[PDB]
Amino acid sequence: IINKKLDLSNVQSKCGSKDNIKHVPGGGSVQIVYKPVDLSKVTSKCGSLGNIHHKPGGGQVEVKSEKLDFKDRVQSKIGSLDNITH
Amino acid sequence: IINKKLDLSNVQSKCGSKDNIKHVPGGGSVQIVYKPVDLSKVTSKCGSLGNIHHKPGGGQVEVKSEKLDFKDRVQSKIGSLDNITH
Amino acid sequence: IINKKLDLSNVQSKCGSKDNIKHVPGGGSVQIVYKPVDLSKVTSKCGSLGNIHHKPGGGQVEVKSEKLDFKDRVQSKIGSLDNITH
Repeated sequence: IINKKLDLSNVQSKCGSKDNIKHVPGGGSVQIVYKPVDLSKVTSKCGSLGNIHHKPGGGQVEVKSEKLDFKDRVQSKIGSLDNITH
Repeated sequence: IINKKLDLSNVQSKCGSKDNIKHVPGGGSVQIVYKPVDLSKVTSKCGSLGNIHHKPGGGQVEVKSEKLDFKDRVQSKIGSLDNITH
Repeated sequence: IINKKLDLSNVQSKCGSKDNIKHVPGGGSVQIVYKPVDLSKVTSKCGSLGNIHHKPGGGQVEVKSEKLDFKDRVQSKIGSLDNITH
């Protein structure tokens, strides 16, 4: 037996997975979970008088509330969330 | 037996999966989960007086509320969410 | 048996996973979890009078509240969240 390898790889495995995300407001509330999973391989080669511009966009999340009024009671009653049992 | 490999690969496996995402507001509420799974391989080669511009767009999420009024009670009563049992 | 390898790899495994994220406000509240999982390999080679600009965008999260009024009681009553039992 001869076993020979060159492992020049890039791996993401089970990344960013099985997140349990809950937002349970009375009111007037923001939850942002920003969770991209990105694998980038970039091999720019630039000779002579060339130019390479490598400027791929990122994620933008904008939430704007200009006016927001609650004129009576904001009320949450929670007995539980998300039960598990075995 | 001779086993020979060159592994020059890029892999994402089980990434960004099985997320449990819940939004249960009374009112006037934003949940953003920004979760792209992106694999990019880019091999720009630029000789002489060439130009390469590599500017693919990113994700944009915009939420705008200009005016929002609740003139009476905003009320959530939750006994549970999302039960599991074995 | 001959076993020979070159391991020149990049690995992320089980990273950023199984987060349990809860936001349970009465009102007027922001939760941001900024949790990208990023693997970047960059091999820029620049000869002669070339230029390489490598400027990929990052994540931007902006939350703006310009005006926000609660004119009566903001009230949360929680018996529990997220029970587990064995």
